[PDB]
Amino acid sequence: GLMQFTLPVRLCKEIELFHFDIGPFENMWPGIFVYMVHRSCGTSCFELEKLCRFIMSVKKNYRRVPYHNWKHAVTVAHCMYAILQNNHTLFTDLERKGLLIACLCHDLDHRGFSNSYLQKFDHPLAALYSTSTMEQHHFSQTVSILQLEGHNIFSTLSSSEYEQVLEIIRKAIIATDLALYFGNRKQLEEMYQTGSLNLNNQSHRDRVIGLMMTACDLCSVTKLWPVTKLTANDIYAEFWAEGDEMKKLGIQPIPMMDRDKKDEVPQGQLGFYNAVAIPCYTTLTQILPPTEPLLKACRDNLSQWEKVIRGEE
Ligand SMILES: COc1ncc(C2CC2)nc1C(=O)N[C@@H]1CCN(c2ccc(Cl)cn2)C1
Ligand SMILES: [Mg+2]
Ligand SMILES: [Zn+2]
Repeated sequence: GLMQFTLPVRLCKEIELFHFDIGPFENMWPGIFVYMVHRSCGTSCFELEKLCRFIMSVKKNYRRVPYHNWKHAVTVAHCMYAILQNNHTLFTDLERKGLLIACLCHDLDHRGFSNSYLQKFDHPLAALYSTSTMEQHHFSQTVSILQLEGHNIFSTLSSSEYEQVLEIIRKAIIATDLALYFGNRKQLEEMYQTGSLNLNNQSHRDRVIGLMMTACDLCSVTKLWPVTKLTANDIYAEFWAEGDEMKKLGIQPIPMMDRDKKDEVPQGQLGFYNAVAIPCYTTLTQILPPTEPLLKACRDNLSQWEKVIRGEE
């Protein structure tokens, strides 16, 4: 009960900032996550014995892939922590509980392949889940791990709070499917501008949490340039492997995924920043003004990519 996690002074200060990097020491990531839960939620939210056992079963079920790995889980959970701490009073006790867990679990058992490649490969998961294939699998994996003996971090909730938290986690994980992002943001855009956005409306909250999940998921584009630049390599390592596997199925991959077309990457990042990232953090900033630092960092990085193209790096 009186066992807190503390961090060294540099991490203790930097962890509160949106652009924090969790560092290369894997063995510190669980403590960083429990630190964030204790400050976001309270030292009482979860039995520590059960949280630690849940955290380590989730780590085990992330694979050794270049990008969709344990480091991504904890990175995405940290961005959600930053959003929740910068927007104290807007979120319920259950929402803070659910969303940090949703983020840590959102890519459970990712193999590094898009939903597209699963469908062209004709993977069993594509027969089981026609849309949001991997995301339905990740939520499935979350429930499986919650049901292991000794792993049920929600055991002390009432029946109905338990059903509320699992519903929050399911919608939050489905929202990380970028194919659903475009429509979600366009609706949140219309609703903010026509003045109809209402946070007491559950279906509006659902949409707003969805956009938070997209924002945390893409948070690589909101770090300091040297972190953003080095993560891009990990992101492209998966893309190119997927492109390689498309060629094995006899399908020319889109140039983004073709490792012969590396020249085209800086322009690929422009496209992605303008079409996805900038609009995402814009709408988020309009709805939750204290998340502006994400939009500012994202614009800073757009400009760094513009510099790469102009040959200035
Ligand atoms: C060039 O792509 C990227 N570069 C950097 C990062 C960093 C945030 C990690 N992420 C991506 C990305 O998620 N691209 C994905 C591939 C292209 N994008 C897309 C567009 C429409 C639909 Cl329906 C699906 N996918 C998303
Ligand atoms: Mg995902
Ligand atoms: Zn992710």
